[PDB]
Amino acid sequence: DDNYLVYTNYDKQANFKDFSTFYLADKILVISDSKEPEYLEGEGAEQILAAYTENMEAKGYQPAADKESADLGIQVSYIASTYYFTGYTQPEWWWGYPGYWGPSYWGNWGGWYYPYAVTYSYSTNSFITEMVNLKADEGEGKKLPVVWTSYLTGFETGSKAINRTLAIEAVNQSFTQSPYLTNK
Ligand SMILES: [Cl-]
Ligand SMILES: [Cl-]
Repeated sequence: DDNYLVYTNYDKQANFKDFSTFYLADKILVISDSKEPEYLEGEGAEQILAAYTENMEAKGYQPAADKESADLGIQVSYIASTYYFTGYTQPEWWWGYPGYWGPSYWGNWGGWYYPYAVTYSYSTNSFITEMVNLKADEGEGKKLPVVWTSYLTGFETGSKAINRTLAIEAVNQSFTQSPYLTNK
């Protein structure tokens, strides 16, 4: 079947009916071989972010006015280089990129909390997406928990595949294989 691979992992204790609204970070972080965070520009990135938006709405979640009022946050990253991951050891290897999303982008949290295992092999031309619980306690030393992660990878590079919107099809697939991710 598909010209890509989609892996999803999630918090089995999370109650996806707890949440009503989400805020999607409105730019896709490029993980590059330099420390300064840069983002994808242009139509493609806009279409990928629109696919997250549409999918969350289909599952019952409304876009929030802002981060402070949202129940759930989503952050999306494109891996263009694995320079920072060589010799990784942490299962969440993306944390090794100096420019990676910080908890403090979202609110008063000082680190991440992963309530489930991830076993993804790093590769470029791939996406890491994390969904965070913004209702979690804030304050000094408090950690921002993730409720869902996806890894979109293994994308074919021949012209027929490039000319299909494969990233969007992979985003759609990540929701299809996450039947629990709904408040309905
Ligand atoms: Cl697990
Ligand atoms: Cl709080």
